Amino acid sequence: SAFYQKHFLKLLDFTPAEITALLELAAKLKADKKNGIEVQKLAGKNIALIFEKDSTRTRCSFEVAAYDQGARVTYLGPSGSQIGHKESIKDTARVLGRMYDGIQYRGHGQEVVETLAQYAGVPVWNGLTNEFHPTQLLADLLTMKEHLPGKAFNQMTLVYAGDARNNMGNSMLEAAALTGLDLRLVAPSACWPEAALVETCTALAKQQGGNITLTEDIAAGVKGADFIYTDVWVSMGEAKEKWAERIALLRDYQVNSAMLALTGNPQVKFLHCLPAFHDDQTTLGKQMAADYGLHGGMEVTDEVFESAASVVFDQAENRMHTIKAVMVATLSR
Amino acid sequence: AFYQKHFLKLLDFTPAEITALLELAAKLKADKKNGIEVQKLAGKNIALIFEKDSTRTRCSFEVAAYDQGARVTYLGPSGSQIGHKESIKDTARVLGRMYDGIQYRGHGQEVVETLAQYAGVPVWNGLTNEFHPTQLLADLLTMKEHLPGKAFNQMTLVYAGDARNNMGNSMLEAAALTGLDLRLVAPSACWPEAALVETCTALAKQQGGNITLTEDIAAGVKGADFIYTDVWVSMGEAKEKWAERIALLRDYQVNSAMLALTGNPQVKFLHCLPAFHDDQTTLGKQMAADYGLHGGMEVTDEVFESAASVVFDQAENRMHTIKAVMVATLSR
Amino acid sequence: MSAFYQKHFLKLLDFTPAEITALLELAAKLKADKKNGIEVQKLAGKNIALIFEKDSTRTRCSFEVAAYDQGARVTYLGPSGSQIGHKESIKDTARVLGRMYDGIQYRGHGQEVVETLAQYAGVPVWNGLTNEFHPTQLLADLLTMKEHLPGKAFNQMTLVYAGDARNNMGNSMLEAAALTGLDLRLVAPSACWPEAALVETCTALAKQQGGNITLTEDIAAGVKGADFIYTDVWVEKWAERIALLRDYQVNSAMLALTGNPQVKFLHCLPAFHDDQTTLGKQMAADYGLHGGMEVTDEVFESAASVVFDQAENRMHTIKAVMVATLSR
Ligand SMILES: [Br-]
Repeated sequence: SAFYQKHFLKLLDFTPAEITALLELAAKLKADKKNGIEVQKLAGKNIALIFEKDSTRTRCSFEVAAYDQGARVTYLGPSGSQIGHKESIKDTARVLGRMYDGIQYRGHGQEVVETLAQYAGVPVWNGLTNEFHPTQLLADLLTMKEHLPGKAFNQMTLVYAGDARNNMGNSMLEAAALTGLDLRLVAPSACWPEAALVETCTALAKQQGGNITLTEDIAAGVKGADFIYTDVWVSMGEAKEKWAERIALLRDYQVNSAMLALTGNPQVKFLHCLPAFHDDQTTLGKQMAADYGLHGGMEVTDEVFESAASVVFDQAENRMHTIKAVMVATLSR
Repeated sequence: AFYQKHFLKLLDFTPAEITALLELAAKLKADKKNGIEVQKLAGKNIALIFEKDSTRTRCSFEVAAYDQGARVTYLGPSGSQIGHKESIKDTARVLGRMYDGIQYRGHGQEVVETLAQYAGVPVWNGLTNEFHPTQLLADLLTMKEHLPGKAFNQMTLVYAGDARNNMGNSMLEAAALTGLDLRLVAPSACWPEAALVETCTALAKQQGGNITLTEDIAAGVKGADFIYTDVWVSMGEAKEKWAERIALLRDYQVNSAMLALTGNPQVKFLHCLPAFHDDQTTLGKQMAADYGLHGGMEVTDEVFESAASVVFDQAENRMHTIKAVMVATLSR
Repeated sequence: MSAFYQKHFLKLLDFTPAEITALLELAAKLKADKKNGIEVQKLAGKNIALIFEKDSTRTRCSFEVAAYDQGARVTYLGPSGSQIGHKESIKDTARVLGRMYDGIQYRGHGQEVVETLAQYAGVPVWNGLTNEFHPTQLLADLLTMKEHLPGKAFNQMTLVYAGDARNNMGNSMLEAAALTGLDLRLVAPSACWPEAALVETCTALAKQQGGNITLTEDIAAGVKGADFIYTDVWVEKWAERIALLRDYQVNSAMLALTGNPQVKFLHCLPAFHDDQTTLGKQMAADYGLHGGMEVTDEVFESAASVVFDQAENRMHTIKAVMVATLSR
């Protein structure tokens, strides 16, 4: 169980038994705080948080985890020039490494984070890159374990519905490759991940006791699901015209009550990394209902999001406990 | 009995509770001045939501937190305001799972009301369009310190300028709870909503006070123990809107002649800040050249710098009263 | 040492040589204490405001980490909206912050700003960089020079700054020689020399301490016998400054001309040495600056380069300033 002074760049750098140990430490740390017996292992330690792109949830998780454990943080938010434009990453890592005990990087390509790791001389943790999002996956795996206790991940069935090509989709293939989940990607074929990545993650997951299924057939795809998972269909970085065709393509794949009933599982739980477009009284939600008929929600309805099946807020809380585990395990012995 | 309650506006409390809160601010001010502050918020994490910037409010919350042993996460203005893309409810519930208390500053009172309904932890209004309670906490403690022998219902407070805003609304609230003799000295298009005026005037009268709205400066300021003002213009509004507000309000500039009109040599000057009193700042120079505003705008440099002016006691007191709010609501 | 309590740190010339030496010995103490896990926090209960009117990741991290190690808390007030003095007066800013904070760092625009904050704050104000002076960097550099050239007093050392010196870095070089007796050479084009009255003031003070200050376009004469070589980034308009300054690049040839194979290289950072960066590929492609700009990557990564010790020592010296001016 030695993560000490290791990096945390992507969940694939670890074995199933290590991810399990990291999750058990997070559950202990979580329980420790709930019971007011939290032992700080990071008193004296200073952490730098590089954010080349904004994410509040990920910042607050790193900040609160550090504070609970007694560390102090410097938040280095977006400043324009990405590292490697004007100044080499080599140079950034060696200056921060002299000064900080640990470095979170959230931003662009995995090549960036991997270079920062090689030169910092201190643990580097990936809060998100274009390619991998291991803190979010950790948090999802901990939530899944808490609500379906006593079952290995290869005793579980996960549905991810909607657009499986985006960065959260690839994380699902990563999750099943390492844990052996029974994974079902319920999406229109235009939004399927690259077939090569699919062939290769299925083999890894098959060898781990699970499978990966890609299908446009919702009623078949979701049978037996323990958890349904979705994310937003569109991006504020594209125009109105792009939204129209994404919504027409994907609206049939909305997680709604009828989808959940198609599972045949009365204890199915619902997951969403957030932010979620479920409330049609927001400014954007009122436009989407008026323009596209999306009353009651988009990728997930308000009824499901607010139902007892929804654990999205346990899931968000767990960002913090899992990130705390990463930092305690890589910075203290 | 502020434990786990919110701080959204002054009239969510009784006079005796506000009095209890002011005496706590005084104790925590004295404890820090004497070097014997007791950290009550150690282990607490606080989130500061700033949809609009205000360094005075940010620093007051940061230093009070830090003095009490807490840690803070400052969420500055960032893209789309809460409730545009993501539900207020969702922001509330995610923050509440991670933080022990939340400060909000930005837009409508309904935003901070929703945050408080769904966060599960105390939520403190650091300023909305409609109310600004922590500022008025500081002003009341400042007033008590500078007239320590008088009760609030023995004091006369003039607020001059434009009162159709969160400051005018909060003056009314404060008068309702303390019995102040409150004069809003302003043009008639600049008075707060009649309904709120009516409600607070009846309450002020029961606490031994009054609320008078008038365009008549000389009668308005007669007897003032304190004169209070704020800037006439918000940055980012059109040039025509600056020129119409200046034309309408410049007669209500707090200047030496207005202080003299009180007949009170002891009269003191308050201003929530920032203030436009210095015609040598870059903006001061543009307003002096364009509108003739030499000597300052809503208040003159002479008044601002004079012994009458207690604006920086008032700024410090932002921190101490905000500390009492957090201490009172986060610990028992 | 309590002679420092409640003082400002606006520029080196506000101090005596003995006082500068006191701040360095404290910096070395605090650095050795950290290395050994025996740092004693002097700043518990203290809150510090960092006014950054211009971005500087190195200066900010140094101040934050120094604060945190000593048990203080910080409020980073970075760039947002209008600068101090545009809408609100410097004085007003100083008097509000001074009521809530135990000290104020300022970084950004002119020296009159930091000086007005210090006049009115009522608490210690530290200059983290103005257009005219950059004293915390020079402290870090002085400590770095003493560490890598141990058995020598400052007035027995020869330091060269190469590049553009008509700015806060040349000005502060002048200050450091005036306070320590360095044998200081500024090796730069004639259009890149600092103001003459500062040169004159500092040249005498330096002579009273056993050193000299020399300004020359002549590189071989300028860098002869140097113990250290220092430079900084030179920067259309870009093109005016490159052609003017590229012959003053610090490369293997320039260090050879010192005749001192123990010469060390200093750079305040950030540095343009890597020609594989987005900017570095554009500068090689468009101006023929292969292998770097004001310092070649060969010098930058050589055993002669001590830039990352210099950078760490930003923190230790900023720590010493804040400990000496805040704790009685
Ligand atoms: Br902190």
